Amino acid sequence: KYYGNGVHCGKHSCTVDWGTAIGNIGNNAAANWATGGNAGWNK
Repeated sequence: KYYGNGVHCGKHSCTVDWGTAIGNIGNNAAANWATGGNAGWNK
């Protein structure tokens, strides 16, 4: 979904010029997978 200006959204990726940054940060929380420390990331 292209919204205008620089925004070309997929799922975490609403582009601007930096939607790869917020997308990567989002998936790094999702690779705690315990979720940014949501489950305490117990190891």
